[PDB]
Amino acid sequence: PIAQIHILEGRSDEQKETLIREVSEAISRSLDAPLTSVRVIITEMAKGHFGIGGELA
Amino acid sequence: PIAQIHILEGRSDEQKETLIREVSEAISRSLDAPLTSVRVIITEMAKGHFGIGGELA
Amino acid sequence: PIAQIHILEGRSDEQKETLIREVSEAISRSLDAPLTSVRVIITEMAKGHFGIGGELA
Amino acid sequence: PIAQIHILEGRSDEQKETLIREVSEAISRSLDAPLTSVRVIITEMAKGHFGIGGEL
Amino acid sequence: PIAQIHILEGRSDEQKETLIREVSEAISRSLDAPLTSVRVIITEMAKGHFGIGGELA
Amino acid sequence: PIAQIHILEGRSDEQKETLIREVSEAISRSLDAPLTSVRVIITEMAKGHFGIGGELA
Repeated sequence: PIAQIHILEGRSDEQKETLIREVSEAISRSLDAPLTSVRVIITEMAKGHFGIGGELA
Repeated sequence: PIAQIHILEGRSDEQKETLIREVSEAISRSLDAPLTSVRVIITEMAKGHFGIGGELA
Repeated sequence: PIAQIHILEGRSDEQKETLIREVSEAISRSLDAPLTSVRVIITEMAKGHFGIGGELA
Repeated sequence: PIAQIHILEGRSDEQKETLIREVSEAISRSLDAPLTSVRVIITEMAKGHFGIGGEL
Repeated sequence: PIAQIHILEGRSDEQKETLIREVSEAISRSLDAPLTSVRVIITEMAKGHFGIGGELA
Repeated sequence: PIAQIHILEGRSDEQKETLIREVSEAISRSLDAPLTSVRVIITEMAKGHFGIGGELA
């Protein structure tokens, strides 16, 4: 499984490290897939690049 | 936050609902983001559409 | 410019054709880019494949 | 509805703001979807990262 | 490396296998990356779902 | 055809230009599509943003 997660910029390296591990374990557990087969890509969004309802967040 | 997860075809409806819930909670805990703000997209891959090392998986 | 739009299943062909035209024109005018350079990809999501707050939408 | 738009780098903040607003109404109107449910992600591409016909 | 390729539906299975092998090798040679680390995802587009210049493909 | 390739950060501009060219030709050759129709997007991943098996790669 391959996961791409879009998140707002501003979290620490440590926090993103935690995100990758926790999500990867979640995918492995949910799907009964080998942990080693799970890849996660974190994509950061700048504040001026993410809109909800046509307006900036 | 928005997660798009590519997975191989063959999973049950039950596994995919669990995947969405478990990845969403993992995201929520890891980033201290409200659960209600987490969105997850499941994308299924057919066996002839996923390659590893230039060969079909 | 390349736009990928994830939408829920259930929309008509005209609605999607209109979606493609209006989004392409909106991109073209906002960015002063030639309409002919604008590409739009519609990706339909099955009901069990889209999550909000850890639950199906 | 969620739109991810890949655009070339170099545009200013006001133009990207306009892009977000204009695309969001277009999606909303076309699909008879609530404006507030429409999400737009702008992804900027550096000039050395986007190829057409094998060349930048 | 992870490659996602959007193409219009209508190609043969053989044709998509060739695409996956050829793209994987091109990535491998260009990056001096082991072929085995290269993953390719093919995403097919339905005829009514791809727009160029505001018009259907 | 549109290919998005996620690669780890750190390559020079000329190597990525080579990657774009070689992948584009492979796609053109495999699908018998006019090269002018092939679009390729390079997306660099920071080291702290790419996980394999829940750990940074």
